[PDB]
Amino acid sequence: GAASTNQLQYLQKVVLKDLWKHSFSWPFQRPVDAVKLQLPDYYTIIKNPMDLNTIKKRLENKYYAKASECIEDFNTMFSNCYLYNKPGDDIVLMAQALEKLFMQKLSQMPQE
Ligand SMILES: CC[C@@H]1C(=O)N(C)c2cnc(Nc3ccc(C(=O)N[C@H]4CC[C@H](N5CCN(CC6CC6)CC5)CC4)cc3OC)nc2N1C(C)C
Ligand SMILES: [Cl-]
Repeated sequence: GAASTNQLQYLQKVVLKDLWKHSFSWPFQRPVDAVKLQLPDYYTIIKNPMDLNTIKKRLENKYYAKASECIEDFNTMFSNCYLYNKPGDDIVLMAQALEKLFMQKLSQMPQE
């Protein structure tokens, strides 16, 4: 159908799916469980938490009106990781590799 429809479909069927399949996706597949991970300060520091499963559900639920809103959530997920953690941390390296894949898939976003 319309370009906007193809774009949101692309984000769900290709971008989200390929990120999930990537070996470094596992920390981003669920919301941070602060009790489990022993991180009382996580939701003190991160006020706009985001994860791939939340994105998945929103795409399934037709929550986003346009592709840009979904891309915002992906970017928020990466930004959260960069903000909370420190340079050189393994989690940051992982996020950077995942983000690179994200950018590559974005570069092929249909416009017609
Ligand atoms: C949230 C910040 C950042 C981030 O930005 N995102 C997005 C993120 C997302 N997801 C994860 N995943 C996990 C990270 C870690 C674990 C783990 O087992 N951690 C264990 C560390 C040792 C703890 N000890 C404490 C005292 N011990 C002693 C016993 C005798 C009392 C026994 C148990 C138990 C918990 C599991 C994960 O998933 C299952 N990490 C993330 N990070 C990491 C840098 C923490
Ligand atoms: Cl794994």
